[PDB]
Amino acid sequence: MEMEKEFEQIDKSGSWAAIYQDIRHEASDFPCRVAKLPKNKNRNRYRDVSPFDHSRIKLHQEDNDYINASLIKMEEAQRSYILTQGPLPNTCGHFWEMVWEQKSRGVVMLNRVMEKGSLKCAQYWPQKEEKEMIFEDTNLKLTLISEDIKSYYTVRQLELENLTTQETREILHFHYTTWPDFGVGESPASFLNFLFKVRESGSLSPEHGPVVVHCSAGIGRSGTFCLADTCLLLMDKRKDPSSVDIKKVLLEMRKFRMGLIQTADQLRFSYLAVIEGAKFIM
Ligand SMILES: O=C(O)C(=O)Nc1sc2c(c1C(=O)O)CCNC2
Ligand SMILES: [Cl-]
Ligand SMILES: [Cl-]
Ligand SMILES: [Cl-]
Ligand SMILES: [Cl-]
Ligand SMILES: [Cl-]
Repeated sequence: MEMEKEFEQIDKSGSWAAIYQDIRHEASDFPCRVAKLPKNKNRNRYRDVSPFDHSRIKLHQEDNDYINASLIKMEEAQRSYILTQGPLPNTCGHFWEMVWEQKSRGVVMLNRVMEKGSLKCAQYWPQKEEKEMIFEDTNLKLTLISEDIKSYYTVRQLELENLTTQETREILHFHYTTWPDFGVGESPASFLNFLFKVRESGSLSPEHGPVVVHCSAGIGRSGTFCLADTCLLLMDKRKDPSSVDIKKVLLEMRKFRMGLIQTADQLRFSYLAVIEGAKFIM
């Protein structure tokens, strides 16, 4: 609406880089003391991407509670997300332990395991039904039950079993497999359709623990996904639906995890997605 004209003004004035750098400058700065402890060095994929102490997810088993993951609690929009890095070969057990302990129903993956020939995320789920994964450190078993592969994303039904209690849970794995190789997409259509499929699944509902969202570092594409989702919620909730200020929402989110949205293009793409998505919900 008005937001759509604000978008055009930024585009003609070429102000995207300027707006994005204002966000980085105004962003919250809270301590990440635990993330930076010597014993956690090999639980961080990127030394420059750490959870704040105040919002980090704590693992419940006995020896080291640390995982590189943040609870993002959007109060007005009434939605919570856990944003986390793509797990490492040694933190896959921690990752599924977090999913169990936080009672998550869905996992949203926004990257491929390898991109431009670099390892961005461990193969943390089973690719074959008959080859289940056992995480001996956290005593969990994970089985591929079935998968629905579409052109722009794949949804997998996973069975997560607490080998301690033999309780099992169905986890939905929403894998957006087609984020553009460089930059962002020309159109937000495919990303928006993926978002709506996650919503339709029930994985985001408050009856469940927060959805777990990750990319490689858990801040760039992950930030895009949560920012768009939250802004679209706010546009549907408010009686003044164009009072939604995307920059303000992003700064609110950045109180809970650093660095959400990593490029001016991703900020532009987020605006595009919220604009076109708000029209879809109409
Ligand atoms: O996957 C994403 O969208 C994301 O946040 N990626 C990020 S953020 C980020 C890095 C990466 C990476 O993948 O190399 C490396 C250096 N520090 C910041
Ligand atoms: Cl230490
Ligand atoms: Cl992959
Ligand atoms: Cl929803
Ligand atoms: Cl706002
Ligand atoms: Cl940043």
